[PDB]
Amino acid sequence: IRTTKVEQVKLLSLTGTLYLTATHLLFIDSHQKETWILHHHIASVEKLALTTSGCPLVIQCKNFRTVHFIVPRERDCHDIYNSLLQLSKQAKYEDLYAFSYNPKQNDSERLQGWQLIDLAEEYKRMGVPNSHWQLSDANRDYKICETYPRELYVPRIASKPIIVGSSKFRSKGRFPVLSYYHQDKEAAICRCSQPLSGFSARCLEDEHLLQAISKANPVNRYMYVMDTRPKLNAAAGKGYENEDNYSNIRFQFVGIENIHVMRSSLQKLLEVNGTKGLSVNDFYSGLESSGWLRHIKAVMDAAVFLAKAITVENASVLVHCSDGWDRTSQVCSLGSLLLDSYYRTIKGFMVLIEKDWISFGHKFSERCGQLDGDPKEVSPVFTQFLECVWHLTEQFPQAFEFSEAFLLQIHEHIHSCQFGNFLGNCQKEREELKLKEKTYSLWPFLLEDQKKYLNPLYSSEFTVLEPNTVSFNFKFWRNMYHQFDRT
Amino acid sequence: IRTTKVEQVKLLSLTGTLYLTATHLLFIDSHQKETWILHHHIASVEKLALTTSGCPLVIQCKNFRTVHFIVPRERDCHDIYNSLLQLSKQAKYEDLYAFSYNPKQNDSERLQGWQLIDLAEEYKRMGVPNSHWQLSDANRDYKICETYPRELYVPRIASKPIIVGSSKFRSKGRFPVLSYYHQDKEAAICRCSQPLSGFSARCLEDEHLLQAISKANPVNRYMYVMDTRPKLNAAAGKGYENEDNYSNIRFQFVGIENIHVMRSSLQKLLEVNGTKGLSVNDFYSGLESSGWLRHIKAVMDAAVFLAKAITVENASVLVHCSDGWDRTSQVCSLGSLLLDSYYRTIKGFMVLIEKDWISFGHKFSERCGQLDGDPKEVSPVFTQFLECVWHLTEQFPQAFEFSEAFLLQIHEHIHSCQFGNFLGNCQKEREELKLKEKTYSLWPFLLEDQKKYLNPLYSSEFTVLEPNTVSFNFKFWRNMYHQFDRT
Repeated sequence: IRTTKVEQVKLLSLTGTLYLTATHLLFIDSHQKETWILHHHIASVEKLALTTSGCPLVIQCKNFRTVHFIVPRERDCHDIYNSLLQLSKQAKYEDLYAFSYNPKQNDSERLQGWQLIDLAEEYKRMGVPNSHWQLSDANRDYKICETYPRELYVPRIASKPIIVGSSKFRSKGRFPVLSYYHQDKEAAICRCSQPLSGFSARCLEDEHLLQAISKANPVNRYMYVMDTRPKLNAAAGKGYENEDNYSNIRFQFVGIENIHVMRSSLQKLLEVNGTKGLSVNDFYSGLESSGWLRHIKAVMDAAVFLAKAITVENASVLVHCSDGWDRTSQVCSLGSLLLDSYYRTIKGFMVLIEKDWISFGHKFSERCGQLDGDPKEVSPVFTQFLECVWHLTEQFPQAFEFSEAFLLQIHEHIHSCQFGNFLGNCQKEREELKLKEKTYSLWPFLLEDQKKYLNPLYSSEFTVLEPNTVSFNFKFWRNMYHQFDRT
Repeated sequence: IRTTKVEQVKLLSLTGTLYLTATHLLFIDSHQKETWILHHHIASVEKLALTTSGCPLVIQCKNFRTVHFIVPRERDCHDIYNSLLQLSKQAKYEDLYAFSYNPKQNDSERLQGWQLIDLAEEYKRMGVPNSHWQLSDANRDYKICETYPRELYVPRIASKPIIVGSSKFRSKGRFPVLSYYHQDKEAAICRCSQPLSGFSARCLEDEHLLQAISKANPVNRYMYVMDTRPKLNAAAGKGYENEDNYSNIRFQFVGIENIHVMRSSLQKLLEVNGTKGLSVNDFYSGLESSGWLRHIKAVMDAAVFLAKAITVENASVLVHCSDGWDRTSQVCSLGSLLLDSYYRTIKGFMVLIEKDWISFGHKFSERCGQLDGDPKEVSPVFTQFLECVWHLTEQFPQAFEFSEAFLLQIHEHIHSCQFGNFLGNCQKEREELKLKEKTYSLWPFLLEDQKKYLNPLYSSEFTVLEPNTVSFNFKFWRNMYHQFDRT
């Protein structure tokens, strides 16, 4: 579309033609002076009442430049206005399914859907708080950490100033906090981010906090720390606690590559799976050339280690790696699933995700692409977790209440955004987006169709699962790969 | 637009209606199952040849999910394909004016336009390298720093391993480097980013590098460091060199607020300027309530300080603040302009911007909004600089070769992207975007219309300018504010 005799108003206002494409709105002056306005630069666009000299169209740009045009005919202006609105629309959460999806729930039924999972009852299920552990108001208003829940559990020995200090020495402020307590063995699973152990940076409160966790364990005074090496493969620190300054720690390599290597691996997987005109030999060659199986295999190994450190040689473990939200979330969860029967329940698996990913800020919006954020901040970290829980159902066909159907359906709604549960990257924004009042919860939806997901071969009711890994047993999940491309 | 009897292909493929809006492409199943595809989620969209059973339309999403549709009529499919292409277009540099603008230059004339400004001749103009300073291949392949030029100048005393170490202790790797040398006084202006002085983190190579700069000064062994306080107003460090570990340093507060306070200030300025139906009293009340004048006043003060430390008490200065690209760029430039006559030349002012902002990675694409990046990463930091150079022309109407016209025209093409000079955030991407082969240079364009920009009241040819500041002398730039809104 093209409009002639248009005026770009200026009190210091020449006439020209105004062109409109899908890329930009271009104004060519009577002389030749071209003014370009890329649609993705428009902040706002108004259209004031028609005057004796034309229809005014004001455009506000993202660099604070306001442009004023006079389009001769209202008809022409009206088409430019309506198409500038369509072409200047930016990525929003309110555009997602969850905000429009309404299954005739008279609001009261919706509020009860969010109150279904109460983590204050999950921690109380594990006997927390007790004399060893307590709750801290440290995040009551998201003060100490942003990507952490409002309610946090720390040792009853460790006090308020110890917490404030540690958070300042840990990446993103994700300080050592209780991820799971074992009532019977009195051992703990703690989660955090890497410490900023730059050159010879020392933080007393952090040293004292790790000391508090070991001292909270009345059976083993030796603690474990899970991370990546050689030379850390995940600026102000090599992210390792200095063993000379933390004289009560043991280190173990997880060997699990970063989110960029995960996304890359999956590309070659879906690139092999998605393609046809292949051979059985060539398909699996390319399938293993992706090293995707090697990735999930090394994920499980970290869970197998963490469970063995709690079960065999009773000792509290600290999982952090780097940012403590991707691989730390994977291990903390998979580990806790191997040692607790309740998390193998349908409702127990919902409370597990709700705690370890939803409340403890997993970046779903960033890793799953809920908006138009960074392509590099996108990886299948919760897909890898579910594939690990699948291998466990294939390993132990009686230990889990649910089957392959429950996992695939959880994997469906994360990629569908029908429910406001995995919307955002942390619990602070989830509350800011008013999801508990604007959307609907997935968990009570699956708590209706239980029958289909239910494993009939399941043993009604308390031991620790021992999954094996020898490269051979680990094999491809065809029903997973099918969800990305249905061919 | 709405298409009936559409098939969403699945080998595990039901029929339904396919709706298309400006926000999303929605598929409603025969049952009720809705599948949402937000246009800003589409990566690719192909349309293979028409079959006896319909026109196949494959959509690849940003979460690696591939969707396959069969639209009954090719006509209907063709309209959906063409509109999905228009609605899935993402922000690109190639969309900007500079890539399309072609003023009939037979390419040879374009290559000579980039070779116009040679910084290897600017540093050689200042007698660098000499026995005190030298060039380092440390960034020959952008190894040591990303937001820094390929060519860097460091003391001839300081060696290659000293540089590698310092870069690891400085934020973004922006280590102490020569920003300007004073041949006659033998004093230096050095630029860097804040050090990561976390808790008690010490870096020997950094301590030795600052020592090398003072030792390179044969007149004063005392050095200066310019930054922000109280408690730093700009995680792993309070960004201050520890004076007990750098026992040859003096600190001075710049008092210049961060980019968020700059952008906010300008909003209230343009909000007052842009509005009408006011009063003379109310306009300036709101104009000063923005505190924009207080901002440019405190910017100049830092330049006035830096020039006084070089001129009065001969001593090398280190400007860094935090990231050393916004306020550090402002001060390093404004300061060097006050003490050197050559930068007050029309060509000399071009080489000044080329060095201090273009080569030393100022974030033009981020602060000016060249794409659709973060709204919070947008501030008028180079606009504030030009407003300071204006107050200097108003202060000294004979000291500068150019006038108000040259500044406003430089301010025009930064917001016009007609020339590939301020495209990007650093010199590494400028080379990656192949700007020297795909676009055209601004500097030789202004080196044609010199006549209009030229100050006729200018003194043909070597002292240091003394600008005064007492709140009163500083007053509003109406011709600046007019460029944002021409009312």
